[PDB]
Amino acid sequence: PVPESQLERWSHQGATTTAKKTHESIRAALDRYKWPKGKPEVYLQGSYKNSTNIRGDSDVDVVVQLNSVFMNNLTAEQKRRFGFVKSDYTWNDFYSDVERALTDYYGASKVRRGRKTLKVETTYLPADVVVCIQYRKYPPNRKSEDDYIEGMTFYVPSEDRWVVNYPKLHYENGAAKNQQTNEWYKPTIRMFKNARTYLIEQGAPQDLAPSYFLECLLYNVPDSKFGGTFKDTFCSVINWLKRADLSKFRCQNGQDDLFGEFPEQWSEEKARRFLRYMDDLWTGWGQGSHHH
Ligand SMILES: Nc1ncnc2c1ncn2[C@@H]1O[C@H](COP(=O)(O)CP(=O)(O)OP(=O)(O)O)[C@@H](O)[C@H]1O
Ligand SMILES: O=c1ccn([C@@H]2O[C@H](COP(=O)(O)NP(=O)(O)OP(=O)(O)O)[C@@H](O)[C@H]2O)c(=O)[nH]1
Ligand SMILES: [Mg+2]
Repeated sequence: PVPESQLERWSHQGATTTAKKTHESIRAALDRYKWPKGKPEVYLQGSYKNSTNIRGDSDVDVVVQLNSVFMNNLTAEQKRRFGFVKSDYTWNDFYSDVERALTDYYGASKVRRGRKTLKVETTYLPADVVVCIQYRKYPPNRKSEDDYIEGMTFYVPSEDRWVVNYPKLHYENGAAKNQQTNEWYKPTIRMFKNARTYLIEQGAPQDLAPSYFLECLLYNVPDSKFGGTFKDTFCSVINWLKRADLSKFRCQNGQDDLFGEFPEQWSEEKARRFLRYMDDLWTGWGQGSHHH
């Protein structure tokens, strides 16, 4: 087993002050721009937003979301029934406006286009800025204009595909679980993140447990497994996961399946590998060996 004080150290949160100033910096850049078709909202997502950052110097995940228009899953007839009209302002236009705003503020050398994000070197931390449009997921019987689930969506030009995320729901649901576990959920995420990273530093696979997938995996664990001590939490969580049916796990946003064939999803075999390494870490810590 792993000593409690070691697990408790692994549960510590990295500083967030520099990350908040990174967020405030991006927001100030966009506040200075003259927006032709709606001013986007700017919020954080990722570990800093969810209080699961294990360092204070990791990249800041920023969402820049246009809400004056929305993409959706409606058919043309359903859009008509709701009185929606086509926006002539596209995701591409909005992206170009966001990029111009950031470039005007930080300088061209500090703003560059990534695969899925605009990457910005601020005077604080690097920011990964997701430029997205509000997404409305309507139910299969589409009857009322207000009955939808809100996410966001963005285009990936190098892959000719659209991504739909639900970061606000990811945050809301993680906070709710943290409330209901008497605040053990987020420290437990960080404990496992630091345990994973400790193993990666010693030579374990780089993709042993990508942070987002690890949060989603732990989100599916019953609240009763979190609490008491970190030692009891480590074992109760891991022992439950070893016996669980992973196939029906949902992401923390409550909408998507965690495991599947799409590029946003994980695989059960990778999840099982993570559990094996945590098992070995636990049983391996206090044990002596010798050559056979
Ligand atoms: N496969 C994926 N599917 C849906 N959303 C994803 C995603 N990967 C990343 N994201 C979104 O981008 C956010 C930040 O991505 P990452 O930085 O890779 C995870 P993180 O929680 O910030 O851990 P970190 O502390 O190692 O940075 C995630 O919290 C999520 O909102
Ligand atoms: O579904 C997603 C995937 C990714 N992201 C955000 O995109 C960033 C990169 O996501 P990524 O590292 O998984 N993809 P990558 O090929 O490295 O593209 P890029 O790094 O942009 O050149 C991540 O750090 C997230 O902040 C989302 O917001 N939603
Ligand atoms: Mg992050």
